[PDB]
Amino acid sequence: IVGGRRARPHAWPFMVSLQLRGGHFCGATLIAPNFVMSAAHCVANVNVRAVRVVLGAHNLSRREPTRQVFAVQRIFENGYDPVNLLNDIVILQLNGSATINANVQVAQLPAQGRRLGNGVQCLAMGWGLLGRNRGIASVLQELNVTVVTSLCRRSNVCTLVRGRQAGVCFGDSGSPLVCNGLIHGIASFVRGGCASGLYPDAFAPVAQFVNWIDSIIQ
Ligand SMILES: *[C@@H]1O[C@H](CO[C@@H]2O[C@@H](C)[C@@H](O)[C@@H](O)[C@@H]2O)[C@@H](O[C@@H]2O[C@H](CO)[C@@H](O)[C@H](O)[C@H]2NC(C)=O)[C@H](O)[C@H]1NC(C)=O
Repeated sequence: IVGGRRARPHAWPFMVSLQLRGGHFCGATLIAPNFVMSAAHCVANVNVRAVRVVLGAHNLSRREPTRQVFAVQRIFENGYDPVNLLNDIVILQLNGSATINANVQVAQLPAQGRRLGNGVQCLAMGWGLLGRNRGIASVLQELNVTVVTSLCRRSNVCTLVRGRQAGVCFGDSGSPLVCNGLIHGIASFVRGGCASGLYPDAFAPVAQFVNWIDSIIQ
């Protein structure tokens, strides 16, 4: 997240950090006790058994007894196309079920086919780079964004921060876009580099996949 702010500790208890070699590299969302939802490009070419799924985190730079750490046991995709970044969504089956407490909870999702209009106020978040060569974020970041259709495909939900250069950046892939309490997006791609002020950020449109998601998780 470039141009955002620290989230309050555990303000988004569904927020998930995907990790390799002990380092964060993608976000995800908890959609059931034993399932997380991320971008398909995040796990396309990784050792799935080497990934660790970290729930309940806030400062990746510390030790937090609030964390619950899981492995991945099975992958579910839905026609992902890496050339054009279509259907950029995956479901991760965990090696167990999380404990729902203050700092770990299941997110709410929209109805199948729901499509957001221009100007809807949303919130992006993640542990990705802060921009300006400040490096990767330590504490979870959040950013106020607006839904836009200009320079966006109908196969995405895109967002933009009007008037300044801010947006998602490297490491935010897979993170949720929250609009009115529901998860409508999964971070998929930027254009013109991060925080360009020229192109909106593009999210996989969760609403288009809710029937498929249910069929995985009940
Ligand atoms: C679910 O997975 C977690 C993650 O640990 C990794 O994946 C496991 C399959 C196993 O290979 C671990 O050793 C891997 O590091 C498991 O958490 C680990 O559990 C062991 C034994 O209790 C413990 O010594 C490690 O410190 C734990 N690692 C972390 C990062 O917490 C967990 O036990 C698995 N649960 C089930 C039911 O399989």
